[PDB]
Amino acid sequence: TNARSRIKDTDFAAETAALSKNQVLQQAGTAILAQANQLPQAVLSLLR
Amino acid sequence: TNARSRIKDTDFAAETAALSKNQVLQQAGTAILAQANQLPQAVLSLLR
Repeated sequence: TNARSRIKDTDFAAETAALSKNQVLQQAGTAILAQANQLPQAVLSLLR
Repeated sequence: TNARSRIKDTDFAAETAALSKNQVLQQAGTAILAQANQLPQAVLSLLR
């Protein structure tokens, strides 16, 4: 049984950190996109 | 896709300048013509 856990039993005290990292990335790349999609808007609004 | 834009995606931030130049030429050569077509008028109005 102890083996069965060493196989399966996630050391989620580490995977929590991994988890935050993923949540974090979702957030960050999103905000980057909210910024990114403003670029072409500016380009044309000005050249016009 | 990025290639597809490097092929197609006009760097219209330059073509705007080209655009103005063309509009500009339309205007200028036109005014030149408004002047040019006054020449023969003057020629005869005076020699008569």
